[PDB]
Amino acid sequence: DGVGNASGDWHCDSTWMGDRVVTKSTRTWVLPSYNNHQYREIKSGSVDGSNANAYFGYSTPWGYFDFNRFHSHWSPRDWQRLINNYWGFRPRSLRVKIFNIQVKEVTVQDSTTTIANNLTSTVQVFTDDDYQLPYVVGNGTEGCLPAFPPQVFTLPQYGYATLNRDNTENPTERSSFFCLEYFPSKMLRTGNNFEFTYNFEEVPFHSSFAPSQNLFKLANPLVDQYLYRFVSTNNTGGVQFNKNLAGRYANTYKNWFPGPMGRTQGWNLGSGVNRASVSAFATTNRMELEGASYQVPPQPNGMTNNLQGSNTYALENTMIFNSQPANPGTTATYLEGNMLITSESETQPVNRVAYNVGGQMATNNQSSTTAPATGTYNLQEIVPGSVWMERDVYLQGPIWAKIPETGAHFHPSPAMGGFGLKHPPPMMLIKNTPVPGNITSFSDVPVSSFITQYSTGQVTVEMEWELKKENSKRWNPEIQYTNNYNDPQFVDFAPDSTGEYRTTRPIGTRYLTRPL
Amino acid sequence: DGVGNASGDWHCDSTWMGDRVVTKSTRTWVLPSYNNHQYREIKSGSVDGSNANAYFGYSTPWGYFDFNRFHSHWSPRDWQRLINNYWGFRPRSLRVKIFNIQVKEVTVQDSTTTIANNLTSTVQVFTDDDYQLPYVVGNGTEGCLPAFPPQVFTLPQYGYATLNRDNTENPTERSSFFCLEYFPSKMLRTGNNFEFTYNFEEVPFHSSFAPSQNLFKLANPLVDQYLYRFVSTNNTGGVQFNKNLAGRYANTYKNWFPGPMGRTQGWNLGSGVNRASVSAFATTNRMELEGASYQVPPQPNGMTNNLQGSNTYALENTMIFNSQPANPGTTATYLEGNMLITSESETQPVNRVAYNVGGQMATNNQSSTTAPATGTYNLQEIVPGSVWMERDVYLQGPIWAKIPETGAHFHPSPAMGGFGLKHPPPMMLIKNTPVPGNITSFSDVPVSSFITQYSTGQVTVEMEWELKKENSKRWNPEIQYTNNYNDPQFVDFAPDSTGEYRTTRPIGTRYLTRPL
Amino acid sequence: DGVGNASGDWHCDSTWMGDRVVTKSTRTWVLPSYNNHQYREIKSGSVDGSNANAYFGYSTPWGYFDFNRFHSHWSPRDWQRLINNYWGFRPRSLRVKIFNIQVKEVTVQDSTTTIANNLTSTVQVFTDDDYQLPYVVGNGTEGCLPAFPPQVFTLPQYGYATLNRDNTENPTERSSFFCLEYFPSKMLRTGNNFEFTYNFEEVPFHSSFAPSQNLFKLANPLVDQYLYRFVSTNNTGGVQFNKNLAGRYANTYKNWFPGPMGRTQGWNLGSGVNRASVSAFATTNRMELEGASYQVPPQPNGMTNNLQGSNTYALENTMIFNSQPANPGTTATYLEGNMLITSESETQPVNRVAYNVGGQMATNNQSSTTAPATGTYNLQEIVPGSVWMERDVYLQGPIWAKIPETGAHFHPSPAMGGFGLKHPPPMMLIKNTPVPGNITSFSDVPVSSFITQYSTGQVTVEMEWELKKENSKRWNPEIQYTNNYNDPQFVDFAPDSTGEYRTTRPIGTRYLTRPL
Repeated sequence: DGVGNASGDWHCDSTWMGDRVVTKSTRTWVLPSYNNHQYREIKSGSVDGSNANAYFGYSTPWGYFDFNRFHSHWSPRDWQRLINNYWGFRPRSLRVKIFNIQVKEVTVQDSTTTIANNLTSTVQVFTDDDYQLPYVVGNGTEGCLPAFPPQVFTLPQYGYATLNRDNTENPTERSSFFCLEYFPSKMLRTGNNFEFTYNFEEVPFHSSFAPSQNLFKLANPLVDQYLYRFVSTNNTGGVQFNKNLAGRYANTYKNWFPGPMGRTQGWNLGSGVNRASVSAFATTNRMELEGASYQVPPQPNGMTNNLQGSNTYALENTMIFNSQPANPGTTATYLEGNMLITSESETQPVNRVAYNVGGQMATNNQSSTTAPATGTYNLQEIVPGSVWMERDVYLQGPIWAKIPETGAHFHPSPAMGGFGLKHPPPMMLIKNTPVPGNITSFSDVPVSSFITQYSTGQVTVEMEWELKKENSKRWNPEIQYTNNYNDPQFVDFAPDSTGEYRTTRPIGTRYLTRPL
Repeated sequence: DGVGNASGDWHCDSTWMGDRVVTKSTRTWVLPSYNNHQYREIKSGSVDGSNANAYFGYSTPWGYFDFNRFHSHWSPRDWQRLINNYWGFRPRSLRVKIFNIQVKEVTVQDSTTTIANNLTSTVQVFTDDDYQLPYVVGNGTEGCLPAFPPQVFTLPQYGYATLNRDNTENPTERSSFFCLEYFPSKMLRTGNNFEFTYNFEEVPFHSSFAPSQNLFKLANPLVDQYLYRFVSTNNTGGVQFNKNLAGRYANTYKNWFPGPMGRTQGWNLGSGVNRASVSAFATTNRMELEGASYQVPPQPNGMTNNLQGSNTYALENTMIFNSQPANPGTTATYLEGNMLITSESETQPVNRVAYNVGGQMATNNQSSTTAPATGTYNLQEIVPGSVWMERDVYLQGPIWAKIPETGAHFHPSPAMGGFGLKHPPPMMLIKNTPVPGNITSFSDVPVSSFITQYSTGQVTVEMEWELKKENSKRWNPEIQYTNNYNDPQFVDFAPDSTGEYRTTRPIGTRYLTRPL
Repeated sequence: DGVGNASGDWHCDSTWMGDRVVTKSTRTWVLPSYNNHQYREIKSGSVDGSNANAYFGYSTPWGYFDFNRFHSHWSPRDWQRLINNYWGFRPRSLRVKIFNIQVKEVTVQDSTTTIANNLTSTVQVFTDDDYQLPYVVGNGTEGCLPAFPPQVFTLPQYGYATLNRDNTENPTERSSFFCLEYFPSKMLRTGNNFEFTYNFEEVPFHSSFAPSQNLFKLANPLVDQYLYRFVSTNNTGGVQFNKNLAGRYANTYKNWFPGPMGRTQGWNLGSGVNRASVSAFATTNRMELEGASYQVPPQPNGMTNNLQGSNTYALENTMIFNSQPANPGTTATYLEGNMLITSESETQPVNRVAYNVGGQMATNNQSSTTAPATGTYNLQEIVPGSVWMERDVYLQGPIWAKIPETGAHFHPSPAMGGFGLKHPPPMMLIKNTPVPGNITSFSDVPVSSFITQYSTGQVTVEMEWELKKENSKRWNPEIQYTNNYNDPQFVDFAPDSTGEYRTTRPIGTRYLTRPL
């Protein structure tokens, strides 16, 4: 519309209406003119002693809007209301608006650097609706809408890795270059705005409850089974049997089995002792791909990284967040007191402990001359009649991930937790349209000098979430997430004396309980 | 209709119409009177040092029409048009016609053997629509419609193995005998024809594209993750963490995992060195069934048998064709220069290398007195969040396979590649109706002398295929299958000076690329 | 409309719809105020030892939009899709939009030079619909829309040569001066835009296929002709004849002849030896006009500048591009490794080799006392029953050329390749409207001082192309353009580490084959 007329209003709120909740989040963003308006082939050979760090790709002059983290939409109090009252939830729709665009021109005349807004300049915006570009959004990276509403953020630069040759920095003939200008996009001057709507595909509810029963003890403890078990052989070798008694869950016949597991080194936190001076990398779990070895945190779903009351943690099977955002590219050493370390203990009644053996199988054929032998295993995958709980989601964790397009997959549930989608919210890309400097003579060579500038504006994201009601008959009170602190010096989830947002703990989702 | 009137015309063609393509193939066939009009119990004990070669079954006087190979329908040029332009395809319908039947009577009078056509003789034809007979068609056997249209072929004899006892040649009380005359069938004299139509069940498109991205490096290489990792313990044992940086794909948290794998010995081709004088059989991968050991080429889907640029091949995880048809029952030794050896390298960005370890797990519990230990594994099956590409299909490979009827299975994708069907094109059986010789006296004993004869005619198969369009935004050119030869002495996919059809290479399907 | 409202969006895309394809290209342009708002008579005498370099003309303060190069509309991948699947194509319509205009005023106050946009300034635009101005667009000059979308370009200055006297720098009484202000034009301020539509006249499809047969061997090689030939005279002089046999293509009677030819010196590239220290100019092909000698590359259509597999090139009958844009007016020496040298070998089955003799004629009257004599010719023009292929078009080559208006011409097919048009896309001219500086006193003398400024904006061009489908019955696979590189260090047709667009090869159009 015009220079002196706002193109949108500030919407931040949450509205609960029975079985649905609508969250609205608005934030102020800033967008730098990355790579000075050009694409740059980027790459890397081995780094830190691993050719898995090798890659070939491109960086683009584009930035993107990422809102794939629960805290970008949920305030702590709203998150508490959710996890303390519902058995599950799931996203249904999404609406995004970008408005109140302002383009500023920066000039360093004799070192006084003045910032003046350029009224006739534009930004370009488009969404990759058909997923024709590498989808970098569901990979746990930085640059999402901030958790605290007043915080202004910088949009991350869009870049991607394509195929690299023989674990080197070189491309292959199958490496692909994607040109973002080769998509239609809207051009906005200061009076214009941009809007976009989307609907999520049908996905299962996240399970925000914890088993109030152990998978191996579903049988009635007051009744014996009508099934018997082999317990030994007489002095001759004639097999003998005993009836499985009531309560003897060690022997009861079972219908269902725990989820798959892959042993993951257990470490001790707080008041726990560990092997000193160890360098983690060499003994970490790995998976080989294209002739290289990669660490695969947090490991496939199916296990619990820690037992309730225990201080042992299968750290590679854990989601570990920082209690605050850190500078980019830092190599500083962090200790437990600076980290938000999550625990999947709610799942222990059905998910196997990650730092223990999964079980044992028979390793030979017994005979009059050979005693039966057994052997433990450190990994077991999916078997029929298997059941397990997916990783929990957290206020500071990711919401969804794109299921890779290959034509085949099994149980597309994202390892980092959340919702696996075939058609996730599309990439929303934006960039500052280049404005050429004083060019006075012709040349068939592409212009190189550009007036330096950056853009800023607001962004609103509104999401509707469907809720699954709690229909429990438990008589005694349940566990609830509570604001429990002792002799506080500050309020958690609030700005400090300097205005920095403080969050001392990760908030999961499983407080309510349900029997199996 | 009549003796002097043709009962069908020659249809060989292909018609492309947007999202569909219709292929038509006609061929001349010849049918011998197998087993001289009788069923013969067939069997075998151990052979070549393996009781897995033992079997019990029957051979029948029937022949069958098999057209379960891509080249029976696709000409090389049409195959090239397909693989260079589409992201996938799948069969939709099938129509078969058998016509222009001619029955010839052979007589060896004093060794002059004259061939005269018997106008009053018939052939019988029927299709096993309800799958009540052993389905032998999707098992990589010979006798399919020839790839080159002018070639006349012999119909293979129908036979099957039922249950054999304790890996011997003896039957069991559960062994079943199937009598093909116990089905209704059409009888055709020289003026008659036979027609049949069929529709394929809904099946997924074959993926005829290659990942242009590595499964473990989907993250944006310009942005760090907001997740941290355990990297070591201080001189006391207090765990320490580091932020996962941009591009360090060796450490990035991952959402998805590669497909399942089972280590398969890697061998070298061409300019590669191998252990000399080895006898393959003993160290080949195996699976036990009913007290016996079987080789299971080409292994379950999920792996790549070779890396791009590498000359190493997990030969037991490879589809190996001959560059021409060989005589039946040959035991000649073949070298690489006579074989069409396929490579699944297009899948390397998501399928694990078959001749390498899959990865490593933790093998103990670390402690102040014990350093953490890890151990590699040679096989890992399906885990949640797993993704992979099925084996590719080839111009000379099979199209479909029947899913065994057992009431339980997982991801029915045929190991040899193609489409797994519950109700595949039915067996189309045909045989020469017996004509008794000069019988002059009665006997309650079944007649044994029969006028010797064989039949010949044409067969047409028409298939409609649905195509999935390529919707790519890749800027730079893609790889395409091309007729690239240097200083040729002959044209590949053409008859030679003697008329024999020459095919020097296997043509896969994955040339186009798509990001993940 | 207004200052803070965009007047157009970014459209870059391609849409294939059966027999048509629509390409859209948008680019950012910059326009200098050429000649400081005035016309300048320009001229030149002899230069480099040639009075053909003499000319008389004018330079104007106008710039023009040129999009007469295939790569301005086709991306490499789209070009590959075109040439690998169609037998021909042709342009049908064109739509152009100029928008998001920004006019900047430059001021050098004490050497700090500030750039500020002048909101009340205009640019003027008009198209020469009636072709009343010299048409400079179809002459292989620089300044066309860039091949790579993100590249910003400078608009070339409009100028033309009229008639010069006796190969000197002087005008003639017939020399004409054209004043561009003497045309109606639109004036646009920052909120305005300009649009224009055009339809191409009916033109033949470009032939994007290659003959799979030799023009002189169309006869059936298994059958003799019923025509005979004179082969000699007996010892007396009585003529003798022989029947033309099957396959003897050297003697067969022919119905059709190759295209016209004019011998062009052949040079060797790569591993080929050439006469050293030669200065090309003196022995180059020429044509005389108005008392002067001109080089006429790439020579009239009808010949092939090179044979398949041969390293010899009739360089003056070749289109030679640079693998990147070079500065204006450069006199640097370029070697083969920096050039994109094209080859017309696809046409060799019908176009005569340019560096060979065309053939030979009889040069005398034989007699009992004089043996028959023959003589080779170095040039032969059009004869009845002549057939040939026009020059191929290239991704980096021109699309069309204006047919000179003289009232007479033959086969208006542009030597540089492309489409010869009588009414081609009109010249689209634009310039910065002059803004006078501080003038304080009257004078009948035309104002000379002007506020210095330049303009910038976007330009979109959309073209619809009609396609001719490939209807081939060739059995074996065809040749296809493919992204085939060995051990690449960079991706061709992609920006390098510095962002510069790299194109290492010229892509022609003739990959598919058709018989004659």
